[PDB]
Amino acid sequence: LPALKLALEYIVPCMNKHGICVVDDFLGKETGQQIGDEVRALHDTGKFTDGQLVSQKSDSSKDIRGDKITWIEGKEPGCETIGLLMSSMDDLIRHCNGKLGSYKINGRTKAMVACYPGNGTGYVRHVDNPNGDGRCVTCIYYLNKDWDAKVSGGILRIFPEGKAQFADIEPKFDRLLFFWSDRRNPHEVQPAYATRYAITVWYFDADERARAKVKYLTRVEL
Ligand SMILES: O=C(O)CCC(=O)Nc1cc2ccccc2cn1
Ligand SMILES: [Fe+3]
Repeated sequence: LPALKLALEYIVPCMNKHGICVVDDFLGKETGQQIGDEVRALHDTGKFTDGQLVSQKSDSSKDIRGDKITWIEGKEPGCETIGLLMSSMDDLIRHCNGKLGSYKINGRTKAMVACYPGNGTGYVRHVDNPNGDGRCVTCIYYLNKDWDAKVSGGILRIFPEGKAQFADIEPKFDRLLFFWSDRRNPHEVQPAYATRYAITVWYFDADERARAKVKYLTRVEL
């Protein structure tokens, strides 16, 4: 399905209605499997961090470590399929120009590639952008083949503001997710008992980032 059709007929209405949007089969099996292979290569090559410290033990060898990350621009060697994923996400957002809320999306971050090792670690409830740092849309791509939450966990639970219910999102293979980055969508990752990969990109609203930049002022010589 073309990016423009997807954007206008589903992503825009759904984001403006619920603030959470799921697109399944975003790139197809070939592309998705190659993305998975590139991410697994990065993991094999040691490109990831050791993971977030969850419990500090006095024998530091017994310290548990959770989500590993690596930042990917999309032009590194052996990452060109990741780059095409991000150019596709960019195409989607570009076709949504001006139609998601009142935001004018003028930029994005690098890709944060996250790897939950499958050792029972999750991610605690949080808000992506709680202090108006300019990020308005969180966009995530899941690449875990035949993931069964019932067996392996790893569900992303979003707690939409003002709604009692949850929104449970399994990290399905070739799945794309959009949600507002601010207080409207607190979320957490339930414990993962298998290796769980995700690729996240945050998109910037021009005005919010422009006035956020001031706090970064601390610059031109005199
Ligand atoms: O993998 C998913 O389904 C998304 C889970 C998630 O929220 N990861 C995450 C990771 C973060 C790492 C640093 C700062 C903010 C962060 C916000 N969110
Ligand atoms: Fe998050």
